[PDB]
Amino acid sequence: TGCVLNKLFQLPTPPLSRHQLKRLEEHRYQSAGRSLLEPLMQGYWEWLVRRVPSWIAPNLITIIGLSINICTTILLVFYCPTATEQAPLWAYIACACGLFIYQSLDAIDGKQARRTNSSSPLGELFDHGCDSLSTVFVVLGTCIAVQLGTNPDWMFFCCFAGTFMFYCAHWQTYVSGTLRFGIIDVTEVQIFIIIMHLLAVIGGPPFWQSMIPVLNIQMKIFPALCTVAGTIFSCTNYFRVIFTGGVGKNGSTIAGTSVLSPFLHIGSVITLAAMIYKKSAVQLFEKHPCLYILTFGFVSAKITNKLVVAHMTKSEMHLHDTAFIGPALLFLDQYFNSFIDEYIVLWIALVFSFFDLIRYCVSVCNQIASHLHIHVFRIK
Amino acid sequence: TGCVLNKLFQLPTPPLSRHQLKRLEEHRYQSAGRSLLEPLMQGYWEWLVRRVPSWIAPNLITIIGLSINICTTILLVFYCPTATEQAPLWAYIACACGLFIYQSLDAIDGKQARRTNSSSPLGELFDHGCDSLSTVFVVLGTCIAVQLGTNPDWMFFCCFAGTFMFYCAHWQTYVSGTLRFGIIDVTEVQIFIIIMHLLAVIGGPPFWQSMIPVLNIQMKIFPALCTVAGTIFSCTNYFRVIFTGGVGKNGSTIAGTSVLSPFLHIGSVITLAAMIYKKSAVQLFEKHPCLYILTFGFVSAKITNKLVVAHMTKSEMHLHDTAFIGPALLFLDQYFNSFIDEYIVLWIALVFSFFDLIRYCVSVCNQIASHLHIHVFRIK
Ligand SMILES: CCCCCCCC/C=C/CCCCCCCC(=O)O[C@@H](COC(=O)CCCCCCCCCCCCCCC)COP(=O)([O-])OCC[N+](C)(C)C
Ligand SMILES: CCCCCCCC/C=C/CCCCCCCC(=O)O[C@@H](COC(=O)CCCCCCCCCCCCCCC)COP(=O)([O-])OCC[N+](C)(C)C
Ligand SMILES: [Mg+2]
Ligand SMILES: [Mg+2]
Ligand SMILES: [Mg+2]
Ligand SMILES: [Mg+2]
Repeated sequence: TGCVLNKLFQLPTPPLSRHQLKRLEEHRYQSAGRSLLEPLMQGYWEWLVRRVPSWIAPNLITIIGLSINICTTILLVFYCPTATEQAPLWAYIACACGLFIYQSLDAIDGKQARRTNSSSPLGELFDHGCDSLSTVFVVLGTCIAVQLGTNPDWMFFCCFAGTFMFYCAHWQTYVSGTLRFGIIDVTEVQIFIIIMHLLAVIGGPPFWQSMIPVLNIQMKIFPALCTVAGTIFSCTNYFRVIFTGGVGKNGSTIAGTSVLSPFLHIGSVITLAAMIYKKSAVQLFEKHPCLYILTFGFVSAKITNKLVVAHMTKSEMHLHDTAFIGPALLFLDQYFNSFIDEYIVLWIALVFSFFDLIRYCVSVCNQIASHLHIHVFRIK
Repeated sequence: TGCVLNKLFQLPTPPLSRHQLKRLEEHRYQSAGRSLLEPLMQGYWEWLVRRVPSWIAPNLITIIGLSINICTTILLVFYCPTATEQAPLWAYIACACGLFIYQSLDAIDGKQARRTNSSSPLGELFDHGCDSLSTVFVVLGTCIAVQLGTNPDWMFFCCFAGTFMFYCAHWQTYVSGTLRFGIIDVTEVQIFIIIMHLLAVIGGPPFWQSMIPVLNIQMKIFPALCTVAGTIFSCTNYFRVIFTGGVGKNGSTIAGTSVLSPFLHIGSVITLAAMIYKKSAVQLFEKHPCLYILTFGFVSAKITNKLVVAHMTKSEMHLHDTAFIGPALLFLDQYFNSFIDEYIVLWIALVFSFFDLIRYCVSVCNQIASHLHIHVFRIK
């Protein structure tokens, strides 16, 4: 049983060459910046990390957070598959508490890693790889909490904008070699989403459906407008650095590739999602938005994880990836006038994309661990 | 002017690494077999090659043949763009004479190369690369000569079957390391096509439209049926060797890749052509068959040329290639309910695919020539 499962979760050929592997050992973490709310939260996270026993490995801490976040959001998706129903109030509380636990466990893992001298490139790759999956669930859970499914175009834009900003942060890191935090960053966004779930508990759908008298727009559209405002601010900071901050030869990226090369990958993901949405004869996204977001979210998360790998290995990005097979199944089916029900194809695309993501992640983590002679979830 | 044109016909990165280049020098031509009509034709070709002066380089001989073949077929396409009209009789004669000149010039180039001690890997790569382009024009010219445009499904099958058999011959060479000639091969097929053009001169459309009394099928369908019969025979010889003749480790190909890997490339070409045909709302192939065959013919010829390169460099085949961009343009347009007229897109796809083919061929030939310090069309 263990032999068949192990063969299932690794690709037949190793994804990284030995030369990238050697170059990965030379990586040194560099960040430059400070968010607005981080210094107040620093005292809590410094207190919290001291209470954690020294035998818990970093990669085990992050995955506990993600599992809590996944389970609470999947339960919420189970209650509200079209994002139009009202869930029991405790489900939003569970997501609110789950995200708070996630944020607290995430922010202490690198501090714990330093305290126990277990900082390693596996931990850094695993963290950003875990953050990439969690972000998909955060934007989906938020959209359910605000019932954004009644306005699919706003739901489509906001969910894919959030994944694109998170991708752009790693794109900025791929260009400049340094993770740069803005004035409004992950800390403020996550805290705002936690507070938003409690107003959804207190006021429900009637509160969210009320009209803002001065603008004659529904208040429910305001977080989506906040997402627009956030997108301009976040893109402006990243793109200034994208055009001026290339550390490679002749101002290229650190890998020596064109500064526009990551755009093609995330652009293809967003474009495929937009074509399949606007061409669907059965209005697949409007009837099944959570299932749709999860399908393309796993595709987007993997493409982000390849960018993290491309950063960590100082390698080019190949546009051709198996992650696009799932969207292509949806794409080919809709091309033949939906000969199979797109809902069935979407489930097929979901299951494939999930397993393909898991197969990649397990194979990369095991390969790095075998090279460094460390265990992923246990400190020696 | 020369600098801008030179930048246009080469890719920014060299298509072959130095290690493939070194391995290319170790290649030694091996063939095993004899066609039925070749020994009678051998005396003519041995006589003909002795009349050629020793200063004409091999690669210059092949390209003169191809240019004659291209010009006569393109003129025929110009007179009969839907393959339903009747051309002047001299145009079929010109194609008949042009193909006869082609065959005679092709068959003597390697004999001339041996006589002048100018045999080189550039010549072998250029030859099969030239044969791959010529075959597309031969099947198209044949279909015009027999007016197969009145039965598009037969026209589609026969043209793509011929390209697939030619691909399969190189696939067989990629598997077994040796070019193997059948009892019915290129010599018999080309001579049969030459004779067929003269009956089209003598009898015209009324002859070709006459019914075969015993079968109650039109006689015009018989060459297409001959193409079916030829396909079974040719595939049977190639596929027996494909399953038993792998010289690589554990019976794999000589490059160590799966024996099914070339199938995906030619399969994708044939499948894309079939999807675009059956989905076209304007019946693009039925109104414009020659333009359609030329578009996908250049795509197919390039994919064949990559297989020759993959053979000559002992390398794997990458499925991702720029050759598919042109078909994808047709494919994306038809997906959006033909927002642009597919005929305009087909011209765009033709021009792109032609230039992309020419760019690849010029870049590969110049790269090999620079490494071997030889000139492509001149003997020192
Ligand atoms: C709700 C209000 C709307 C807009 C408000 C303004 C938003 C625009 C502003 C933001 C600009 C900054 C870019 C965004 C974050 C990327 C930063 C990054 O590198 O990732 C981080 C991970 O990320 C996570 O922790 C997971 C993401 C959680 C929420 C999802 C973010 C998408 C935005 C959702 C919004 C739309 C959803 C709403 C639905 C309609 C880096 O992780 P780390 O640094 O290794 O972690 C430990 C270190 N730490 C302590 C420093 C963290
Ligand atoms: C018309 C009757 C229908 C069917 C009849 C039976 C067909 C089935 C049987 C054939 C089985 C054999 C496979 C086919 C040939 C591949 C061999 C190869 O390696 O390529 C050769 C090149 O090829 C050329 O010279 C160009 C091709 C010319 C005609 C196109 C062939 C496609 C079939 C069109 C038919 C459909 C079109 C009709 C439209 C309806 C190798 O070149 P070479 O060896 O380096 O050249 C010099 C050496 N030489 C002297 C040895 C040559
Ligand atoms: Mg963290
Ligand atoms: Mg993190
Ligand atoms: Mg020849
Ligand atoms: Mg030849």
